[PDB]
Amino acid sequence: KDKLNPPTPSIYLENKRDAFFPPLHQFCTNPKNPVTVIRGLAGALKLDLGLFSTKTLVEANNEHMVEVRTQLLQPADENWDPTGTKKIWRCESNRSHTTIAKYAQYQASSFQESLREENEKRKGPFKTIKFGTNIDLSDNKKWKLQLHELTKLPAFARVVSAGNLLTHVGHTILGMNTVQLYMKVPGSRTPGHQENNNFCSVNINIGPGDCEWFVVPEDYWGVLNDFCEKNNLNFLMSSWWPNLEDLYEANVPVYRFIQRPGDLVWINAGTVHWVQAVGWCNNIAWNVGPLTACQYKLAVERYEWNKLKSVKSPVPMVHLSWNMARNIKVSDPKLFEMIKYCLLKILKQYQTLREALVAAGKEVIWHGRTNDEPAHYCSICEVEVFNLLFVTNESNTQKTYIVHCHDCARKTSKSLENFVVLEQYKMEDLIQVYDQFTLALSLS
Ligand SMILES: O=C(O)/C=C/C(=O)O
Ligand SMILES: [Mn+2]
Ligand SMILES: [Zn+2]
Repeated sequence: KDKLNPPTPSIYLENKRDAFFPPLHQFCTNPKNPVTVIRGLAGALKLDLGLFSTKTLVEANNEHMVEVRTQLLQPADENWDPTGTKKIWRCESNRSHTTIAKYAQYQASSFQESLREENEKRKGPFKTIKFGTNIDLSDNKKWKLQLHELTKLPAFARVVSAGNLLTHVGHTILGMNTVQLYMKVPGSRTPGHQENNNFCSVNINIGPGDCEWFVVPEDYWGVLNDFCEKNNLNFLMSSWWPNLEDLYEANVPVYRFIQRPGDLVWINAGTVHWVQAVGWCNNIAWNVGPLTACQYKLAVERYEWNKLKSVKSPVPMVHLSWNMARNIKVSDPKLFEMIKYCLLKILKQYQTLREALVAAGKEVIWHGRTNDEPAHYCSICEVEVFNLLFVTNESNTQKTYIVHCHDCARKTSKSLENFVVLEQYKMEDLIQVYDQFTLALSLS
């Protein structure tokens, strides 16, 4: 089917007006567009991509950490087993560390070397390549000029903005409300994945080479999950590179396109994607959470799905929901009904637990909270723990406050005799927030 090769939702910007045009924003966050390619963005805005060139990065922080993925240089859009016998989903992607300076040396000498091969004139076996990924650009002191340049983007695509859910989390979520950098050679692959908790993502290619993108709409993610399971792979945790022939056979539509230097790629919520470098280039990326019913729903879904799969959620959706209710006027009836629903559920579960504890003679200790204090996760199972924290007698005394969830505390200490129950919010206070959370009127 031609419908299994859909056209790419694309927008070409000429100038700043195009970039700040409100219908651009609405196009990207529209659930019907799994991905939007904003062509000419950097030129439209006069973004200095040079601030992110390898030469500049080395000059700025040459000993900065780089996660190295060592991969096979695979042909086109395929992934073969090392023997070259058949196409498989699993990717070879071994991990190590290096520095910007050392990777830069490899990036440059890789290019020089292929120039020489091209002048040598005239199934694998496949060559090995290294991909510099997930470089952490959160530190404003080390990256002042780089991060400042990205404030020139229209508000909806910025790392920080009043309409960004990840800004309302109220604390750093590394790589999500901070910028990540990628340094590449041809064939460098970001394997198949959805974003953390299905949040939208922004990716800008720095150049000078191209990247090639593969995108599958969110509502087909279960088909891919089955493929992973049938091929002995964890959809969330394993490295996999889809066989396009498998997908076509399974009637899954695949968006395919080229991202050129200065092109911004908008990945909508839950959109499945994988990427390979075509030439030598850098990319930068981060997440954004638009205030839409769709984004909140998909984020909640992945949050719950992550519990079943024993995988940590980088976004604390309980902490976030209360912050939204405290601080955001919500005018979309659907989104409002979703948040209200979640808060009511949280509240009921918390009240239920609290009265189990009180009825069993367990003391609830008032503990309160520092402001801008992150959400807490269970030190054992890594589930988010909200409000009632379970801390051992010893950690309490030592004031190290090492957090456990209720189930993990119980599993260790049958009657919780080894724990204290710390409470970060009065119930009256949470009831108030919930009762004052009502639908704001907007005519938009
Ligand atoms: O490899 C990259 O540049 C990006 C991957 C992603 O944004 O998902
Ligand atoms: Mn991604
Ligand atoms: Zn736990």
